[PDB]
Order: sequence, then C-alpha cells, then structure tokens
Amino acid sequence: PRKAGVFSDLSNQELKAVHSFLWSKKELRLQPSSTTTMAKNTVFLIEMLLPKKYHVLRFLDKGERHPVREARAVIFFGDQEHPNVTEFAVGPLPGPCYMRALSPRPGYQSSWASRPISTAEYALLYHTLQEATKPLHQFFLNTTGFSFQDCHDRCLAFTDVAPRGVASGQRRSWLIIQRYVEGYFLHPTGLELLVDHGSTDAGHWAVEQVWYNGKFYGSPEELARKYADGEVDVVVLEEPPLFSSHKPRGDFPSPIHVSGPRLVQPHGPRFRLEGNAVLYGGWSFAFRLRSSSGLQVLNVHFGGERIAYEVSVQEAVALYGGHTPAGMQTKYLDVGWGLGSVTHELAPGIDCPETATFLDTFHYYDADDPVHYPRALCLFEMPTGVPLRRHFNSNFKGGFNFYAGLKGQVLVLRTTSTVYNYDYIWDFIFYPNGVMEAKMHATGYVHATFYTPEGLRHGTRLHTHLIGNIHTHLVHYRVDLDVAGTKNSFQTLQMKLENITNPWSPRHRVVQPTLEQTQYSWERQAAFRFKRKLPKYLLFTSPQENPWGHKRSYRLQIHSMADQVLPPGWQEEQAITWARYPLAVTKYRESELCSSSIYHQNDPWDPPVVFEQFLHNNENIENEDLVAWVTVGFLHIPHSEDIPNTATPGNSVGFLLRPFNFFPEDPSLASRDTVIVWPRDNGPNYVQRWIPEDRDCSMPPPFSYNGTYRPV
Amino acid sequence: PRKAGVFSDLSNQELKAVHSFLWSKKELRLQPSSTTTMAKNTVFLIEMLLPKKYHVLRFLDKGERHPVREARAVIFFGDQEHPNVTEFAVGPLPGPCYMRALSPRPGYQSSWASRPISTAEYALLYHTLQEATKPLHQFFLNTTGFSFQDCHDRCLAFTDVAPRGVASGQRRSWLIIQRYVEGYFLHPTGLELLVDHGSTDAGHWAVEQVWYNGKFYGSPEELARKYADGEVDVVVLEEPPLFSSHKPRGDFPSPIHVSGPRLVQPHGPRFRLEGNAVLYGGWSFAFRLRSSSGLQVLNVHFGGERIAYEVSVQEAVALYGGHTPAGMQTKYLDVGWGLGSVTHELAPGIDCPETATFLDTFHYYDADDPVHYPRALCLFEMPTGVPLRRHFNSNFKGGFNFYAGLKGQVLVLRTTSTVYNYDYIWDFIFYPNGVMEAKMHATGYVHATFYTPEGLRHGTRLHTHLIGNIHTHLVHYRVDLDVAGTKNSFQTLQMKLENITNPWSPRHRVVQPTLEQTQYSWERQAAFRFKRKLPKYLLFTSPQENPWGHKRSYRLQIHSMADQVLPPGWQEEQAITWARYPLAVTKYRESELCSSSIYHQNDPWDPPVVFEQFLHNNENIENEDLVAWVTVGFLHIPHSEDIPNTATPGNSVGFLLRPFNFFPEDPSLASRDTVIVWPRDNGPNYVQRWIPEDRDCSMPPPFSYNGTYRPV
Ligand SMILES: *[C@@H]1O[C@H](CO)[C@@H](O[C@@H]2O[C@H](CO)[C@@H](O)[C@H](O)[C@H]2NC(C)=O)[C@H](O)[C@H]1NC(C)=O
Ligand SMILES: *[C@@H]1O[C@H](CO)[C@@H](O[C@@H]2O[C@H](CO)[C@@H](O)[C@H](O)[C@H]2NC(C)=O)[C@H](O)[C@H]1NC(C)=O
Ligand SMILES: *[C@@H]1O[C@H](CO)[C@@H](O[C@@H]2O[C@H](CO)[C@@H](O)[C@H](O)[C@H]2NC(C)=O)[C@H](O)[C@H]1NC(C)=O
Ligand SMILES: *[C@@H]1O[C@H](CO)[C@@H](O[C@@H]2O[C@H](CO)[C@@H](O)[C@H](O)[C@H]2NC(C)=O)[C@H](O)[C@H]1NC(C)=O
Ligand SMILES: *[C@@H]1O[C@H](CO)[C@@H](O)[C@H](O)[C@H]1NC(C)=O
Ligand SMILES: *[C@@H]1O[C@H](CO)[C@@H](O)[C@H](O)[C@H]1NC(C)=O
Ligand SMILES: [Ca+2]
Ligand SMILES: [Ca+2]
Ligand SMILES: [Ca+2]
Ligand SMILES: [Ca+2]
Ligand SMILES: [Cu+2]
Ligand SMILES: [Cu+2]
Repeated sequence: PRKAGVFSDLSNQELKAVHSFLWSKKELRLQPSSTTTMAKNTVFLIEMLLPKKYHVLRFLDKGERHPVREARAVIFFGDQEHPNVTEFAVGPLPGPCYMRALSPRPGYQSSWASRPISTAEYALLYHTLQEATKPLHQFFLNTTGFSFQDCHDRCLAFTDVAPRGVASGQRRSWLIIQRYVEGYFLHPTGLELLVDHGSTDAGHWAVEQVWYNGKFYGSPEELARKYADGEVDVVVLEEPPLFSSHKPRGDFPSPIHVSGPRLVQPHGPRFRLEGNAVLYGGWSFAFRLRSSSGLQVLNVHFGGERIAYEVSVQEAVALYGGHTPAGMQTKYLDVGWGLGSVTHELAPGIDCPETATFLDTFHYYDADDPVHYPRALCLFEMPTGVPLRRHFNSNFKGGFNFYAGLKGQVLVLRTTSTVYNYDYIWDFIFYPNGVMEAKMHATGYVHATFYTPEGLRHGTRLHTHLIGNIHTHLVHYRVDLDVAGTKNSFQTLQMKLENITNPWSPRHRVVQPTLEQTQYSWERQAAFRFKRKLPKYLLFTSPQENPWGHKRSYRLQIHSMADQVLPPGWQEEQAITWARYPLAVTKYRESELCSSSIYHQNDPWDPPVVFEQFLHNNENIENEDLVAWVTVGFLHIPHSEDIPNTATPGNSVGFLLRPFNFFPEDPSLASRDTVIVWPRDNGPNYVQRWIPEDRDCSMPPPFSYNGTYRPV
Repeated sequence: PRKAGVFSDLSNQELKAVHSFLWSKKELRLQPSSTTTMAKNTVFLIEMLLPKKYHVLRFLDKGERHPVREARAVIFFGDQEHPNVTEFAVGPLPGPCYMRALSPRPGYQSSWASRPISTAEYALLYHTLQEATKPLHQFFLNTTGFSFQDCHDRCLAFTDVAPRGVASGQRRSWLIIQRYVEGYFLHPTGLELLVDHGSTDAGHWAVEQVWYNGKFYGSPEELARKYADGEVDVVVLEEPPLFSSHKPRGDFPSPIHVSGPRLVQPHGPRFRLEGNAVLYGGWSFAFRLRSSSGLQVLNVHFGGERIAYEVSVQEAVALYGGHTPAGMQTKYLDVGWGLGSVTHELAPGIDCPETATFLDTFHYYDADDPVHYPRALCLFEMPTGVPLRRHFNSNFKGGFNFYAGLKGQVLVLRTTSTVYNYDYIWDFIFYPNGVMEAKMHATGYVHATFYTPEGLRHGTRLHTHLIGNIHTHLVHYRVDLDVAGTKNSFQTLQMKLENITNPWSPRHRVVQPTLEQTQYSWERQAAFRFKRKLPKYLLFTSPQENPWGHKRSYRLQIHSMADQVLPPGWQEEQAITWARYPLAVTKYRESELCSSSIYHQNDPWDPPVVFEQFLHNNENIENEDLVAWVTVGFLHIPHSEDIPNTATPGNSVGFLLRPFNFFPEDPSLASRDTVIVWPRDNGPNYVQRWIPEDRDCSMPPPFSYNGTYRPV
C-alpha cells in the first residue's frame, strides 16, 4: 500500500502531467499521434521509469527517503532533417522539472527505422496500398469479390509482417492481403506486396514487389497486364458460420445443455489488495504492467523474507518459416508492438473467474491521451482440484490412524497481450506453501498464409486456401531472485552413482545414488546453452543456513520445449541472443535491466541490447546480486484443430520457484484450512478443524463486457 | 453401460464366487490369509482378467458375442515341499467351471521369494523382531524411551525396505527401527536390522546383522554387550504438535480465518456415468482399478471415433541411495505392494471437489474376503481458471469487432495409491477439445533414515535425527493408442533450417524453418533412450486423411524430468528396463500386456517380464496395432519443506494426448458454452450465448469420512 507505491504504474493524472510538461516545451514541436504524417515529432510512449534498485532497497529496508519518481518518455523526432527516436527520464513526479536524454548510442544511425509502426503509419499505408493497387481492381473483384476502393461490404485488408527488410535501416514490409471478414486472419487472398515505407513523405512510398499464387510480378500493373492477357493462373475464392468464427457448430454425441460448475466466494477475497500491493497468507508482493514489456511482480516476500526483487516478462517471439515471401519473412517480437499495452478487457467467468477481482489501468502507447483499459488485469484465488498435501495413515488391518489433508488453492495474478492475431494469457501464481509459478498460455488466431503446394514444407493446410506456417514460440523472463536478501550464490545438484563394496556382504557391490553438488563462480559457467544438458536442480542460495545445516535456497524449475532456433551469430538472431540460453545467470546491473526493447522488432540486425554482451565481462557470481534469465518456448506446427483458434490446453510454458531448505518445515503448516480426521470405534470420527466447515452460497455480479478503451 | 461391462472390475459377488469356487477345490488345501503361518496355501489376489483384444473388438465393433469373463487368481502354495506362486484364469463368470494355470516359466526356481509381503508375514516378522531384540530392551529404553515388549504407550515400530537381499531367491529384509508415533515414518531410532525371513517356518528366521548409528554389530547381544560395557557411542532421543504431524503451527503475517472459494454444481454432473462407462461432450470411455497395477481407461473415443484402446498405470518406482544399509538397499516398485489395491478413501472438498461424484470398489488383495473401498475413485468436472480459447478482435481505434471465449473446464478421473508413507494421486483428465492428459502427483511422507553425517552424501538433514534420502521417482504408462482404428503408423516431426537465396533480393539469403518428417519402420527405431534427444512432435497416425490432406493423428507430449538412473544391465535394473526409454513403441501382443508385475519388487534380478525383450524381435511398425510406452519421473532430493509431507505443487509428471489433424477443425466448437460479445454504439453490447447465463446456488452434502475398508 504505502511502500509498494514505488513500484506502481503511472496514474491517468501522472500520464497527463508528463504529457502537458512535454507539450509545454514548444521547441519539441509535438503533434498528436493521430496527425496524418510521419513528418512529425510525437510522444509515442510514456510509462513509469523504475528507480535504481540501490535507492529502492534503502527506502524499503534501510528506512530511507522515498526514491524520486520518474517517467520514461519515448519521443519520435520525425519532423527534422535527420529523423530519430530519443528516450527521456521525465521527473520528478509529482511536479516535473526536467527531461533527461536516456542511454546514448554512439555510432548508430538507424533509430528511425527501428521505430514501432504507429496507427497513423498504418493509415498512410492503407492509402499507399489503395493507390498502388488501382490497376488490380478488376483482378481483385474477379479473384476475391473484394476490393480496396469503395469496397463497402467487401474490403480487402492486410497483415504486415516483421522485420521489414534485409538490413538495418530498412522499412520494407511484406503485407499479406486478406478479405476483411470475421477472423480475417484466416482469409489470405494469395496476394502479397512489399512496400518500402521508409520515407517520412508517404508520397515516396511504393510497392516494390508483388507476389501472387506462387509467382513474383515486379509491379501491380504487370500482374494486371499479365492477368488481363490470360497469363496468370489464378484462384477464385468462395445459415452456417464462417470457419474463421467462434460460433458453435457440430454436435457432441452426448450433448450439454447446462453450465458446468463455477467458483463461489461467499466470504470474499482471502488476499488483501491495496493499490498495487497484495498479501496472501505468507505472501507479500507488488505488481505493475509495464506498457513496453508486460507484467511484473516486484518485492516478492514469503513470511517477511524477500525471495525476488523482480520477476518480469521481457520479450515474446514468434519465428516462422514460409513458402511465401511474407511467411519466410516473419520473426515477430511483440515488445516492438507494445506487449504490455495490449492488455485488453478480461471477460468475467471466461478469462478469469466470475469471482475474480478485476483491475483497470492506463497505457500511453501510440496515443493522443492516456487510455483507460478496463479489466486489464485480474487477481483471484481458485481451487486447484488437487490437495496441497494429503496422507492416509492406514493401520493396515481394516482402519486408519488418521487422514490429513490441505485442500489446494492458489492466487493467480493474470493479464493478457493481444497484439493482433494471437492472445497470450500471462500468469503469476502463488501457492500457500511458498511455491510461485510463471505461466504463459497461447490462444487466439494463428499467423497464416495462402495455400500453395510448396508451402507444405513450411506448415500445414488448415483450410482450402489456408497454410498454417511453422514457427517457434519463445519467451524471455527476467528473474531477479534475492533469496533471503540481495547477496546470493548459484549452485546445481545432480545425482551421481557410486560403485562400492556391499558393506554387509563383501562379495557383492552396491551401485547407488549420491548427492553431487556443483559450485559456479563465473557468469559464463552459469550460461546454459540448449545443447548443454540442464541440471535437475537449479538453486539460488543464501549464505544463511536452516535449522538443519543446509543453505537456504530457492530452486528454479523450467517448463519448456525450447531449443536453439536461429543459428547463433546469423543476422536477425542478434536480436534474440537470450534464446541461446534456457537459463542464464548474470550479476545485477542498472545497465542490464532488460533483455529486449521496442526497437528490436524492426532492427534485429543491430539492436540496442544484445543479451550475449551481458556475459562478456564474465563476472564473478559468488555472493553477489544475481539475476536469473529464463527462456521457455515451444515449436508450434499448426494443425486443423487450431481453426478458428489455437486452444490453451497443453499450449503453455513457464517455470516454478520452489523453496529449497529455505524454511524449517512446510511453510503451509500455518494454514488453518487443514483437516485431520481421527478414528473412533463407536460413532462419528472426530473431524478436527481450525476453520469451520462452510457451505455458504453467494452470487456473482451479472456478466458485463465493455470492449472499449478510451481516455478519461 | 451395456458395452463397457466387458472392461468392468469384479463385483463383490463375483469376487466371493471365484473365492468359493477355489475354496471348494479341497486339494488346494486353502487357508485364509489371516492364518499365522507362511506354511500355507492361500488365494492372495483375485481380479478381473481382461479378455483378448481381438475378441473384445469384435464384440465392440463387429457386433459379435460378448467375450467370456474371467478372474485372475494368484495362489500362494506355501504348504508343500517346494513352495511356489501360481496364477490362474478362473472362469467363466458367472458360473465358474475351471481354473487354468497361467504363463508357465520353465527354468525359474524363485517364485516363492518373489512373492509380495503379506499381513500375516509382517505379524510373524514383528514376532521375530520382539524375540531377537530381547537383549536390547535396556538399550532401547535408555536410547529411545521405547520398546518392542509390553511397550504400551511407547512401541518401537519398523519399516521394511525392498528388495530383500543381493540375489534372486533371497528374502533378507533391511528393517528401519522407528518410534510408533504420529507420522512414525519420520522417527527412525538409528537401529537397522537385517532379517532373513526366507523359510516357511518363522522359527528359522533370524536377525543376521545389526547396524546402529554408523556401525555394524553382527548380532543384538553383541551391540548389547558392547553398549553395556561403554563401547557404543549412542544418541539419546527427545502443548505444541509433533514435527511429523499435519497439525498447524506458525502464523501467516496476513492471516486467513475464512474458507477460500469452492465449486458449486447446482445443475448436476454434465457427464453421464453408467457403471464403469462415462460420456462427456465428445468423450466416451470406460475405466477400471486393476488391483495389481492401478487405474486404467479403456475404449476411449472422441466424437464416435476410437483414439485409445487402453491407457494405464504399469509401474511406479522409487530408487534410493543411502548412508545406512537400508537407505542404500531401497528400490521400491509399488506394484509388488498392490498399487491398485491401496486406493484409500478420498476426502470430499480436499482430495476431490465437494461437488465430485465419488465411486467405491472392491479389492481382493491379501484378504480373507472382498474388501469394500469407499470413495476409491472420484469423477468430477472442474473449471481450469483458464479459458479453453479466447480472442479479443480489436479494431485498433478504441473499440472491438468482437470478444469470443470458451470458459475452461475439464473432467478428472482420479484415484490414489497410499502403500505406506507416500500418497500418489493418479489423474486422467479430459478436455472438451479432444485433449486427454495423464498426471501423477506425489504427496504424503518421504522415505527417511537416521541422521549420521556420512548420510549427507545421500540426502538432506530434515530434522535433528532425520535424513531425507535421495531418490528418483519413475512411472511407467502403457498407452495403447488406436488412432481412428486398430492399424497405425508412428512418425515424428522436427524443424530443420534451410539456407536459401532470398527470392526477392538475390544478394541476400534466408535461413528459416522447414517442416521435416521422419518415418519409423521397425520397433527399435522408436525406442528412444534418455540420451537420444526426443523429437518435439511424436505422432501416431491413421492412414485416413483429414479434409485438408493431412494424416489424422494423435500427438504424445511427455511432461517429465526422468533420466537414466540405474546402469543398463546392472543387476536390479533388469526389473526396470522400461526406464531406459522415455518413449518406446511396440507392436501389440497378448504376451506383452504389462511392463511389470507383482513379483518384480522382490526378484528384480530375474523378473518374469523384461521390457527390453519386447524390442528383441524388432518387428515392423508400419500400419500395425501399435502400443506406446511412456516413462515419466523426477529426481527427488528431500528438503526441509518436505516435513511433515511432500507437497504436490510442482511434484507432478505425466503426458498429453492431443488431436493432430485428426479433426477438420477445433472439436470444441460443438460446445454451447461459448460466448461472443458484439459491439454496439448505442447501448448494451449483444452478449451472444447458446446456454443462458447462470448464477444458481446449491449446497454440497455435508463433509463425511469413513476411514475404514472392510468386507460387505
Ligand atoms: C535526435 O533528435 C533530437 C531532436 O532534434 C536531437 O536532439 C537535439 O540536438 C540538438 C543538437 O544538434 C540540440 O540543439 C537540441 O537541444 C536537442 N534536443 C533534444 C530534445 O534532444 C538529437 O541530437 C538527435 N540524436 C542524434 C543521435 O543525432
Ligand atoms: C562396479 O564395480 C565392480 C568392480 O570394478 C565391477 O565388477 C567387476 O566387473 C568386471 C566385469 O565388468 C568383472 O570381471 C570383475 O570381476 C568385477 N569385480 C567385482 C569385485 O565385482 C562392476 O562391473 C561395476 N559395476 C558398475 C555398474 O559400474
Ligand atoms: C507350483 O505348485 C503347484 C501346487 O502344488 C504345482 O501344481 C501341481 O503340480 C502337480 C504336479 O507335480 C499336480 O499333481 C497338481 O495337480 C498341480 N496342481 C495345481 C493346482 O497346479 C506346480 O507344479 C508348481 N509349479 C512348479 C513350477 O513346480
Ligand atoms: C547460408 O549460406 C551462405 C552460402 O553458403 C553462407 O554465406 C557465405 O558465407 C561465407 C562465410 O561463412 C562467405 O564467405 C560467403 O561469401 C557467403 N556467401 C553468400 C552467397 O552469402 C552463409 O554463411 C550461410 N548461413 C548459415 C547460417 O548457414
Ligand atoms: C463502456 O465504458 C464507457 C466509458 O465509461 C461508457 O461510456 C460506455 O457506456 C460503456 N459501454 C458499454 C457497452 O457498457
Ligand atoms: C463406516 O462404514 C461402515 C460400513 O458400512 C459402518 O459400519 C460405519 O458405521 C461407518 N463409520 C463411520 C465413522 O461413519
Ligand atoms: Ca538478485
Ligand atoms: Ca556481466
Ligand atoms: Ca494400438
Ligand atoms: Ca516386438
Ligand atoms: Cu503458435
Ligand atoms: Cu520423493
């Protein structure tokens, strides 16, 4: 509440303040993001710029002054001879006085082409594509029944892929032309266009290449002449619902006419929410939605003792192959698209339980004013349907000495990212026994292309005209564990057999397990590449010992199917060198807070952060502020079941943090939810309890869904 | 209901019938299992002996005669010159006429020593240990305050480990001496005794070796003389609750005085249960608790079409190291202990939801009569707290074209096994979109030994006098997939990069994913050892194609941390050669229905099934009845949090079966649970539905727990 305020995202008022401040500086010549020109200076992003960890810890632990509060302000400088992007620490909040230019990068010339694509830019792009396809109007109507001009009922739409070209400083986008219908992602026409939209005058932008149904055509006029002259082999496209729709069809042979079970919370939340500060049994932690990178949890304690200064989403990637130029061009990095800013409204009873506590926020990303995002996050406790622990202590003669068990519950902090086609559900999950989990579930629409037969060596035919392209999902977390404090060491444990004389039968031998430990002293020792077999136990230790002599530690357990995807060193792989390492441990530093950025998507050849560089000074990691970095992911080969959407079952990855000799015993023993039943020969067994059995009823508030996200 | 009866376990009546039948054969000279002698012929196990798959399929698919119903009857022949164990197909049911001797094994002499340990045998063992420790009475009272004689308030108890000796035909058990208190598993005295209980006359059994607090003593009298003469360095042992108890202690700094959310099912079960036959949306399947091996599902269909003839638990293993003779002796294989027969009563609201449908059964395992097991299984639908699918189709200008989502639900078929210290929760889980999952969660008490400092190279100090021994949990499943029918092939898919000229920029290159496939023609090709990297996509295919040209298939996705544990070929590893293979594919055969047995625990050197042998004829697996075999597991290094119990969070393994081009589109589209919200400028959005929004209340039946398991 009062403490966690340091970790809190910017209020509507705070965002408006920083905006007025920057607008008051007339020399910036700022214009709203909506202006219909690239030739413009604009404030593209504003978010809370976290203070130094040193000062934050002195405020939290040493009772010191509250650290100064600061905005990050990403300004696009389109309106000048040499356009660029610059970032700025605007502070203090409240009462802004300065804007301090952030992280200079000498040598680099391509900041302008590395920019994310804005709303305005898309608008202008829609203008280009309308002009340049003028010659193909007839072609469109004959092949698709749709068009870019007038169009009314049947409009052709497009999906830009990224990155945009073949080298740094390029902004040449492959656009996949589709029919704008329900779930338009699944309706490619077969046309693809390369548009150079590099210039700040949209008048110089041009369609530099055409691809149709397996063939390149140079220009639209050329495809038009060649079609008109019978030289283009074309494909003419087509109650019941669209295959691309979520509307039901088919019948289960055992049909279902009622709602399934739901959660009731008659006694209210058992966690205490206050601002961005949560308490839940042993747990205490803060959170934030960083507009740029996504969801975080900060200052995580269990039982008064710190475990993690920060756990946060760093980058989310989708790397594709293809038969078509667009399909082979696609390496999507979502932080270039505002992964934290596409946190669209959760639907009660669907996305989160009806009983969940829904939380709003504001994002200033490619916006004229701060934008209200309703139910951007939810927080809720749910039954797991599996008991946290249980034991049937039998007496092996017909009866029992006792049954004990603690019904399973968990607190879930959830948000989403829906950039375009895909919907990622982000989870941070807190068990009563000190285990924390991180999960990502993928759902929504797959990224897909027009079917030709050559495209089956890069994916799967999902429908008559639809190829689901092969791709890898990879996600990077930053896991700043501060186990029982700032200073830690990292160690790993393996089982190693020993071959020894049988001590009670000297003729024979005993080959058996033995607990082997490995210390790690330098960063590079703890950079585990995908070929390097990952040790079964990954422990981040405190020097303090538990009551039984063992180092107090937290274990990191990764759930993933990731492998190496791009060849190390090759081109666009420079943007995702974190993807070489399922685990990497660095020594903490203010210069290495993020493994990605908003610029990586459009200049992955020469990005402003290469995670590999973090390891270059190969620093000593004995008793230092350590940071774990985790890559989780999976190879997604589309299948017919992904139509209309990828389903979440089994489509999740993440990791667990588990206490390991951190607590003297099971820290969930504090829970009064436990139930022990004791045997009696005569009458009812003694159902021993510490909370009364409850069977109360309550009723959730009625369903509602706004679906809009505007300023306030 | 009428069909699934072929897969159904034996009724109380059926078990009684087979028993009377075998009792009527006077030449067997049978005695009840309770008789206080090993020198006895007894019926140790009776269970339903599944008919041949050929006949079962002709009954299910070809509309043929119902296959004859048969009991398996494991008889111990203790009362003869050469004791042995023999098994028998007793049938037909109803109206038994014969008992046909099962699976002869020429050459083998050690069937008697391979027997599971019975109640009676434990009784006799308690007699031996009381006699033989007579000299140590004083020692016990001085060190432990407890004893084996009179004892009343303070009785010493024991925990036998397995296997029992150093070669086949031995029955020499290391016993860990403990104080019989609440959670006695965690109270080792420091004494260990090797008892040869090989003879059928308990009068010949003898304590052949003693181990105390780091030293072997030959005999009890010798430890007694040496203690009495000041030569034995000993350790004297010790409101608040026992550390080994489930009773709460400690306080959360944010305390919790109310129950957390619970499931209500006001509209009843949405699945139809009839006998051992279940329907749930697309799903149809049967089940059984095989007393010997555990839970199975049989005849699994989705949408009328078969996917799996059988999915079943085959074996569950716990392989330990130790400082002490017992700790280094312990390789527990639970099927030797009646893994399916220790299915003790589920506690409503704890083990399964209050809203679950609880099912009883009967087991005849080491019993004088069939024994009623209340709530041995449960079946229930629960919300996952994650939507099966969802999408926010934005219009990227402040609003939305629609939100769609299907709230997440799942059907869980659950049982447990609690052999002794450990409690395994077995799950079979059915999602509405055709995904099925198999899960095992471990909880209950760890297997532990007396603390000496040498024991820290085989585990962890959990308490003053308690070492939690290092071990590996490994589980074997039999996964008889019959994907769209009996005949299948197995293939795997990988991503393989290609390096090609950039087709739209010939100066540059494109290094990108490409979908590679691998066919498998022989068994040995599909035996993946732990060093052999497992392909990301493991597909069992039908020849039939979907509407888009792709082979209809089900994908197997393993969730595990298993590695090779014992060296292939070395001794007791002969019992667990399935543990070499995270996946193995065999061609179906009536001689290879199980990868383990009830004999493996006590003769793992020369067991009656070696899974490796299944692969020896290396048969062709192109379009044949294939059987998948899966090993899942994890290295368990005990930690202080495992006290008093191992907690289930993150302590689970298993696998998913997912449709892969099996269905023309998402098979969950049949579900009327889906909700689509449509945008409107004026008033409320159109919340489009196919089941009415529901907010009904109901109340679960009040908590109860019997805790006994007797005949009826
Ligand atoms: C990025 O563009 C900004 C805006 O023009 C440049 O910053 C200005 O630089 C000139 C010096 O040539 C100063 O007179 C202004 O005071 C600066 N203003 C601000 C707000 O920064 C900046 O130099 C450009 N970056 C690069 C690398 O050239
Ligand atoms: C464990 O160690 C022993 C001793 O090195 C090995 O036993 C020897 O094995 C060879 C055959 O490989 C025999 O010729 C020797 O006679 C054996 N000696 C003894 C004393 O047993 C054994 O192979 C090793 N086992 C493992 C799994 O490493
Ligand atoms: C296991 O013990 C059984 C019981 O004695 C043996 O089965 C009997 O064998 C004799 C032949 O020596 C027959 O006369 C009996 O009719 C058999 N009875 C039954 C019920 O099987 C069996 O031979 C023993 N197994 C082995 C391998 O020796
Ligand atoms: C992809 O293939 C090309 C051609 O084999 C490789 O490019 C050559 O790389 C070497 C250096 O390793 C240069 O000397 C040649 O001039 C390059 N030729 C061309 C046409 O580019 C490239 O290294 C390969 N990349 C990968 C990741 O395998
Ligand atoms: C959504 O919220 C906006 C902003 O408060 C409000 O004006 C509008 O009426 C709401 N729309 C719906 C459909 O509830
Ligand atoms: C448990 O069930 C048995 C068998 O029906 C019954 O006799 C007994 O009264 C029940 N015990 C309890 C405590 O409910
Ligand atoms: Ca740290
Ligand atoms: Ca470094
Ligand atoms: Ca099969
Ligand atoms: Ca074979
Ligand atoms: Cu995907
Ligand atoms: Cu374990």
